[PDB]
Amino acid sequence: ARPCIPKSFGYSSVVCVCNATYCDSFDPPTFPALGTFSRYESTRSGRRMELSMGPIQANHTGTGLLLTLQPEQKFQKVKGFGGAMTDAAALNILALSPPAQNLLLKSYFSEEGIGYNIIRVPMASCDFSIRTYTYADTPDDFQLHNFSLPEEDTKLKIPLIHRALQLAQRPVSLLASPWTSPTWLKTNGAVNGKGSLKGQPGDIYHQTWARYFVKFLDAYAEHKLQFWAVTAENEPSAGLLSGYPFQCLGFTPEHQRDFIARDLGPTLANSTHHNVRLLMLDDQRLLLPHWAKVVLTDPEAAKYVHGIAVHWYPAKATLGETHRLFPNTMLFASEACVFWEQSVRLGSWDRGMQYSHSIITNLLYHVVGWTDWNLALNPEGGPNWVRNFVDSPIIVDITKDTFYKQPMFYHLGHFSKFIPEGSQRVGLVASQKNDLDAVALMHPDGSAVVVVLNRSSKDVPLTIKDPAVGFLETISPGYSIHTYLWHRQ
Ligand SMILES: *[C@@H]1O[C@H](CO)[C@@H](O[C@@H]2O[C@H](CO)[C@@H](O)[C@H](O)[C@H]2NC(C)=O)[C@H](O)[C@H]1NC(C)=O
Ligand SMILES: *[C@@H]1O[C@H](CO[C@@H]2O[C@@H](C)[C@@H](O)[C@@H](O)[C@@H]2O)[C@@H](O)[C@H](O)[C@H]1NC(C)=O
Ligand SMILES: CSCC[C@H]1NC[C@@H](O)[C@H](O)[C@H]1O
Repeated sequence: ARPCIPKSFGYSSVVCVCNATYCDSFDPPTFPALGTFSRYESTRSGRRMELSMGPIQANHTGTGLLLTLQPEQKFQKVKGFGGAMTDAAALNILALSPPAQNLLLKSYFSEEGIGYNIIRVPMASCDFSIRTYTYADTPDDFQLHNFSLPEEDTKLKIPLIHRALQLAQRPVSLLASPWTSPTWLKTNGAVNGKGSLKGQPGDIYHQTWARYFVKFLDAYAEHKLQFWAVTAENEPSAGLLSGYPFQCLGFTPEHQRDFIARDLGPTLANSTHHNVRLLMLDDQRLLLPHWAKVVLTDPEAAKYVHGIAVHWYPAKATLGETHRLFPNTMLFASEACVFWEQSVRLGSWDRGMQYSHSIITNLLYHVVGWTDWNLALNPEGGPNWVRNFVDSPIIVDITKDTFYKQPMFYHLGHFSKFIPEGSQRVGLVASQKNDLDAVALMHPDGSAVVVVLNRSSKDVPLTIKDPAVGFLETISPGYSIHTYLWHRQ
C-alpha cells in the first residue's frame, strides 16, 4: 500500500524513513493462479521489496543459467525468523510516540510487514542494557525467595512482547538466554570476567542456577508469556576468556554437559515448563562439531537437548559435519550482528547482502531458523553499557520521532516474510557454475519459494524450472535480492 521514503546518508544505498504517520508497508497477500508467479525485488539502486507478477511458460528458449526445482529432494523444516528484544531495543522503540511504535512493531511482526515469529529475550542484563543487574542480586538466597523482574522486564520488554504478539498473524515463539548468573554464584564474584559457577554440577550452586531458569519462566508465565525454548548459556566460551567485558558465565563443553545432565535438564523436566526446549552451545560455530561431541555423546545430557544454537559473528566443516554426526538434533542460528568501520552505517547495502548471504548459507547447511540481535538501536549503535556498538535493521532517531529501516531489514524480510514455520528446504539444481546465491523451499501448503541473491555487479539472466509448472523467465540484476513465489497446482 505505502512505498518506501528513501534517504541517503552517504553510503551505498538508502534507508526507508518512517515516523508517527508514515511507514512503508504491504497489502495482504494474494494467491495468484497456477502459471503465474510473484516476484519481490530489492536493489541497491533503491527498490524495496517491490511486487511484480509474470507467467510461468510451458516452453523455454535461451542460452543462460537455469535453476531447476527438485521438490523430491527434501531437507530440514523451518522454525522461523526474528530478532532480540534487548533492553536497548525496548528503550529505542518506547522512545517513539505510540503511533510510531506501532508502525515499527508492524514492520517486523505484521502481515503488513515481514512477519517475524521469533523473539529472543535476554534473562536479565547483557551489554545492551543501561546497567548491570540479575533477577536475584541479594546474596545467600539459594532458594531464590527474592527473585523478581525489574522495570526492564515489567515496564519495557514484556509490554512490547505483548504488542508484537497481538500484531502478528503467525504464532510467535519466544527464546530465552542468560548472560550471567547472580555474582554470589560465580567463582570470581563479578558480572563479567573469567568465571564459572561455584563448585561442581550437582551441588547447591548448580541447583540454584537451574532453579533460576524455572523462576524466570514462572515470572513470565505470570505475565502470560510462554517460551518455546531456552539456551543453556549465551556464549559460554566467553566466560573462560580472561577479563571478558560483557556479562558472561564460563562453561567448558564438559561443564555444560554435566550441568545439563545433573542440574538444568532434570530441574526443567520436573517443572511446569517441561515442554520448553533446551538448546546447547549458543555460541560461535567454530566450536562445532567438538562441542556437540562432548555434550551429545553423554546420553544423560543428550536426553535433555533439543537443538544446537549457533552465532554468526567454513560452514561444511562446522554446520554440515555436526549434522552428519547428529542428524536428529536441529541447528538454529540464535544470534547474528554487524573493525575500521563505524557501528551504524545508515543505508549500507553491503551489510544487507551480508545478512541474506549468511541466511542462505545456513539454510543450505540444515539450519532451521535464524535470529537477529537487537530489534532496534540508536544512530550510534546503543545504548550499550560497555562499548560494543553494532548495527541493527531499524535505527531510531528519538529527537525527530523517526526510525530508519536499513537494507538489512529488507534482506531479512526477503526470507522472514515468505518462509513460514513448517516450510521445508528442497533441492534446487544449478545448470552451471554461477555467481548467485539461491535457496528453494516449499510452504506447508505446497507452494514454492525461491530467494535469489546477486552480490556481483553484473546482471544475470535466469530461468527457474518447476517440473510441475514450467519455466520462469527473469533477470537477477547486479546487487539485488529477489523472492519468487508460485502455486504448484
Ligand atoms: C512523516 O513522514 C511523511 C512521509 O514522508 C511526511 O509527509 C510528507 O511531508 C512532506 C512535507 O515536507 C510532503 O512534501 C510529502 O508529500 C509528505 N509525504 C506523504 C504525505 O506521503 C511527514 O511530513 C513526516 N512527518 C513530519 C513531522 O515531518
Ligand atoms: C517445446 O519446444 C520443443 C522444441 O521446439 C522445436 O524446436 C524449436 C527450435 C523450433 O523450431 C520449434 O518450432 C520446434 O517445434 C518441442 O519439441 C516441444 O514439444 C515443446 N514442448 C512444449 C510443452 O511446448
Ligand atoms: C560474539 S562476540 C560479542 C558478543 C555478541 N553476543 C553477545 C551480545 O551481548 C553482544 O552484543 C554480541 O556482539
